[PDB]
Amino acid sequence: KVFGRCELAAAMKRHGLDNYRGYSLGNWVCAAKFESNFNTQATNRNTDGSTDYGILQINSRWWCNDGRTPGSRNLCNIPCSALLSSDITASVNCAKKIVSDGNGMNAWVAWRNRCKGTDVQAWIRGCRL
Ligand SMILES: [Cl-]
Ligand code: NA
Repeated sequence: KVFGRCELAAAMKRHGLDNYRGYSLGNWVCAAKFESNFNTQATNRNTDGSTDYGILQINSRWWCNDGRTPGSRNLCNIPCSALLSSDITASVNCAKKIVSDGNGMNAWVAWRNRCKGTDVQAWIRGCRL
């Protein structure tokens, strides 16, 4: 599913992302835009053999099981395919675990390079929230 910007904002807000660990809604929408272009079905393979999955591009090295990342962990306790669903619940739940792990949203490379220190509120502007 390819989300609308406001549609996703509303979805994330409902799932308890707004201000989660201090990160305003705009940060999550920004991260999603640049990680996956709001596409739940986005996948990207990394040099190390791991794969990133879904709207927030969560990585199979630590967070989910895809059966093909030797010596990886499954800290979210889910198959990586569950991160590709039209229902963002699994991705949200897992992102909450990642952002609580000490490094905040810095775990998302696109957030750090393209959202951090920017006017992220702009990503939810005009939305009925
Ligand atoms: Cl933080
Ligand atoms: Na894994």
